[PDB]
Amino acid sequence: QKPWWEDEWEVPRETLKLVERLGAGQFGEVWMGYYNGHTKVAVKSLKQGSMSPDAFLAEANLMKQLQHQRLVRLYAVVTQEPIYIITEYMENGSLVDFLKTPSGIKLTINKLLDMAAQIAEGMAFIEERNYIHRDLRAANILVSDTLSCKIADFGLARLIEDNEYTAREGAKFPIKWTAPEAINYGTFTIKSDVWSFGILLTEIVTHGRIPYPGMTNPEVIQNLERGYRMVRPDNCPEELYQLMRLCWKERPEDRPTFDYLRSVLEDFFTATE
Ligand SMILES: COc1ccc(Nc2nn3c(NCC4CC4)cc(C)nc3c2C(N)=O)cc1
Repeated sequence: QKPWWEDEWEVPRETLKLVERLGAGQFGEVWMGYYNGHTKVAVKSLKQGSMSPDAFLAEANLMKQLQHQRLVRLYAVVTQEPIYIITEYMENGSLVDFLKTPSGIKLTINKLLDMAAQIAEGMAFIEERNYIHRDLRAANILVSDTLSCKIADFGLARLIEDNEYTAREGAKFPIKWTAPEAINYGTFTIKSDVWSFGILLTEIVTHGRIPYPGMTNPEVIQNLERGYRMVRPDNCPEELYQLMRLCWKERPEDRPTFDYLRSVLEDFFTATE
């Protein structure tokens, strides 16, 4: 990269004021704050010694490569300890939480379909740029004050050289959200994200409910291997459920592109008003 003294993303720590802590965890904190007095930003800070700082900053570096309306935008970095990654502030927080607030509860199927399409749109850009996300799920979609959605959390996002990223055989991923090939072989492609997109669609129509209701991970694995897919969620339009099924096709290459998912969901949207 460019060194910190020539990096257009580096800002002096003084330009930032941390105002409200939104979360804390093993590897640091997330705050709402302001850049230069007036500009609302989210600030993620690294707990010294909790993890490699090269590992922490690799998220920012990848976000320098993936700039788009539909993706949470890198705002800046402070590369001295404690290391900050500063990003586009999203006023309604994560999709999984928002769908449960009183504003979320009152959204029509029309608006949920609209949101689903905005997410596919952001994933179509990622697809086109030869990236994969690997952590696609309602928890990693953020919602703006105008009820628009953006992809977030690029900690696991990877650029593909040859269609395929292969994780280490020590690597664990969430069972309900991760395509079978990635769980079984550690192999991820944009088609693994497509599968995750299908699961994410269930979280949208159930207002944030956990996938595969009443099932353990071993039950989900066993069911999938029989050829079953997730039971029809309550109140899921059958069109949307069949779209989910496409994302969950056995062979990765039979699963649709994100551009197709996008166009299909816009049609579903324009036809529900
Ligand atoms: C009710 O408390 C809250 C909680 C969260 C928010 N919004 C936000 N939550 N959040 C994060 N938390 C984790 C979430 C799962 C991804 C991480 C980052 C990098 N930005 C944000 C915002 C953001 N960009 O604004 C707002 C109010």
